[PDB]
Amino acid sequence: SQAEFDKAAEEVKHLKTKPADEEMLFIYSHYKQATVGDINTERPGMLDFKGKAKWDAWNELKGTSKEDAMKAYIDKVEELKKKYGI
Repeated sequence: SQAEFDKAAEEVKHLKTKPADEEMLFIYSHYKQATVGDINTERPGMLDFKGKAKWDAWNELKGTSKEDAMKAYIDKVEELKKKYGI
């Protein structure tokens, strides 16, 4: 399934337009969950709200298996490809 994941990770780089914030966070959180696994970093501080939003989204997936993370990521990329086009 890693092959399909790596392909989706490449195609998502070609979306024709900027997706919604929640779609972006879904892609980010599942990408990290699928590559690193459970969140293992310190939450950003100060005024880095962009970083805080991403950290929190990944944190919410704690406990999700890499296999499930990859599947959800791939399905989301397919969803975005159709919605915004590649």
